[PDB]
Amino acid sequence: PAWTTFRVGLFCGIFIVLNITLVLAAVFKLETDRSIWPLIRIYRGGFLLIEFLFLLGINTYGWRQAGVNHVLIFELNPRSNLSHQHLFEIAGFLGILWCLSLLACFFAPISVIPTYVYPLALYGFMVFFLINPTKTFYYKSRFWLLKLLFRVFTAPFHKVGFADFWLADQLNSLSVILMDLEYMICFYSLELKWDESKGLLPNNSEESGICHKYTYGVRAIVQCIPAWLRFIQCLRRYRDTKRAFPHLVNAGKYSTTFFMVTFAALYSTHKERGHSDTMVFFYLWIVFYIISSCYTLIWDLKMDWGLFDKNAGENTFLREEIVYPQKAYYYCAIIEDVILRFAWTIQISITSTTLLPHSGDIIATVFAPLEVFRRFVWNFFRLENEHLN
Amino acid sequence: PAWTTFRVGLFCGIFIVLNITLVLAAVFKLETDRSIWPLIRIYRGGFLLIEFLFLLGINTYGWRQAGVNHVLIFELNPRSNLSHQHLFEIAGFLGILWCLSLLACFFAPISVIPTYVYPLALYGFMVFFLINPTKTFYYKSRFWLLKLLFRVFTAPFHKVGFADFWLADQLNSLSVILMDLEYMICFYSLELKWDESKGLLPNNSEESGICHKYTYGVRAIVQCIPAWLRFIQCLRRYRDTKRAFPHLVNAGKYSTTFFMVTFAALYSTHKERGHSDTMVFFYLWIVFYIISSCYTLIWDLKMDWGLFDKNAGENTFLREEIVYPQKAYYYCAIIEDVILRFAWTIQISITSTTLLPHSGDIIATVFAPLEVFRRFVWNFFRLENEHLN
Repeated sequence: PAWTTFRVGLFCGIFIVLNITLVLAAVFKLETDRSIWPLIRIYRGGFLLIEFLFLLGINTYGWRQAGVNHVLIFELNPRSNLSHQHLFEIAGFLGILWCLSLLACFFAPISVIPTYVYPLALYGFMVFFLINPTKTFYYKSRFWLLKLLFRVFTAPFHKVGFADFWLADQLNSLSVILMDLEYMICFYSLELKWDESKGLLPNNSEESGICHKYTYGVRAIVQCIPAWLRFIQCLRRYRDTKRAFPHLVNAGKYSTTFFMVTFAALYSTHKERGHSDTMVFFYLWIVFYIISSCYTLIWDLKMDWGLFDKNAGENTFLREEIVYPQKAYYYCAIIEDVILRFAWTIQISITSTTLLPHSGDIIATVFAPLEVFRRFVWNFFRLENEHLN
Repeated sequence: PAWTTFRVGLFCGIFIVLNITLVLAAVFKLETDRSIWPLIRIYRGGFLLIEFLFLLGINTYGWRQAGVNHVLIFELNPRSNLSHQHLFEIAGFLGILWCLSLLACFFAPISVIPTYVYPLALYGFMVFFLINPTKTFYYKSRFWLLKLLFRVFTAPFHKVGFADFWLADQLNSLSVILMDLEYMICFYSLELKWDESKGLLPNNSEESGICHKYTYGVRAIVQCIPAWLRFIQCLRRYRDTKRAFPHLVNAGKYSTTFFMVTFAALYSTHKERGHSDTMVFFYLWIVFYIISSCYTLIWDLKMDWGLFDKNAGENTFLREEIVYPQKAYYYCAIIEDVILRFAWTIQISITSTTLLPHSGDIIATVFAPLEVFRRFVWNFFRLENEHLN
């Protein structure tokens, strides 16, 4: 309707000006010697979610105006569905909270409320928005999201539909949200002593932010818990359907991530700690890593997209399939996937094992909004196939 | 359409955040000893226009959803008219320029561009938006506005329709725009010497901002030029129609303003300058002023609104007329007109003759966005009558 589109504009406009204010405050009110990297590592876990939901608004727009008819296969109410403006304005509104909380971290108010609470105000109000019991703030759709999350986070005993699989593949590109929540727990165990001045943005002494209980231990577990839940979900689909080719090949592309991060974590804890003879010892686990990324890339480009098949494919479109529901321009980007799958797998190796600590908050902070854009491309070119198949 | 409503939201959101930034910069980046009053007296002539156009968006909304059918009597194309969102987003966009220019006056950029140009950038880009020759930025409607302004500012030889009269009555509440343009000419003749530091916001020495050529002279002419053009326009309607009661009574309510400001200006220049014996000498010209304001108020409440007539009026609505097109709530406010007509006439006496120089930039700056709201109420309760009569 007109009010929802007006709220889309209102939240996008407030988001644009507060983003410009964020850039201007980061440039002309830069910190003297305090580390900005804990602030980036906490607020990245909100920025990626908001960018995911804004790109999901573009995703629902693309499915709406291409004959995808996503309400048939998501198992939704076709009379009362969620249009793309509703996702746009939810993404905008959460962006307003994110920008206001980060401006509160920059421009600190009076000394009664220190600067550390504002990230908890951000994430707590996002959760309180999510589990609002009976209010009108998306009662129908968000409780479907909560039941979906309950069925996804408990992978056994629940038969997977499509929306279960779809959002379990959405956690595959939003693993950094769980990483940043775990880092927020680690940082607030590090700096619960308030001093009433700076909870966030500590001094140039990092106070051992890389040291914790079970170094490269449970951090890899919080890393791999989306890949693990999607692996067990695909195994439950194997227990139900008992069809080999769409399942065990699909289970392999997350078992590869489960192996790769674990082997890179043992590399990371056997490089700094213990015998540092691993110059050729884990050189095989970068060729295995290359195979484990090309495996997911070929799976991403051949069967969930169906994107080039010489078996009953149209001759003049080697790029695309036999029949395509997207229009002629905005082509089926194999390039934006062949680069950003590599970017995602470099990043997922970097921001968990901390191979490069000097670049662990720049490479990850650049490549994670690019891997969200890769997942944005994935949504178009997977639901051009699920409607067809 | 959806894109225009999205732009309404976008411009309203950017306007809201830049307004909050304006308040925060005026509070926490307050001037030490520099006078803020030239800055207020220049930017009030943009703020009143933008508030007028935003309230005109609410006006077209009110005429659209009450059966007014304003396209019949404005002599417009009913297939291609201007909806209320278009006025909302034009008002929003000009608000974006106004807030950006005033933030440029607060947060000054580098020394190549001084702070004085930004008001000329504001008003020059507003004019360049207005007289855009062939671009798509409202080609159809704004050239109708330009031909309307050419027919209004040249009152003889042009037969008045309704839109001519309507916008000539819109200059009756936007006289402060002409005052602030004249003050901008006076201030830039005062401070054309740049010094590359502060064109706007001079030091506590005002450098004789009340002294000019023909003190209380041509300033009263620029004051009374909307009332004068509406007076001659009503006289041309008397030359055409030759009907006495809707015309000479209508001519009287602007001849009263033409007399009142002139007599108050001679009071102002015979109080500070010359013999200051006018303690009872012009005391009759505040009772005459009271009669000259009640004359316009009774004209505003009896015949252009028709708002209470015991001759063939409905019995249970003493507040309203026999048949009313607005719905039951949001009543026909005689109170918001009986107060704000007085507020407008206090203000129009203050900001031209400068009776109270210490309150000449606070009383005027408060009461002029209230007189624009009075004109906003006038638009509803005049076009509830012109459709009926």
